[PDB]
Amino acid sequence: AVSACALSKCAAAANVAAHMTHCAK
Ligand SMILES: [Zn+2]
Repeated sequence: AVSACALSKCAAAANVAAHMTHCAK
């Protein structure tokens, strides 16, 4: 979840899916 993203800010419009697509650690 972009809200709990481990790395810097993801997506350019709260696109969590775009984030989790590559963020899961
Ligand atoms: Zn992320």
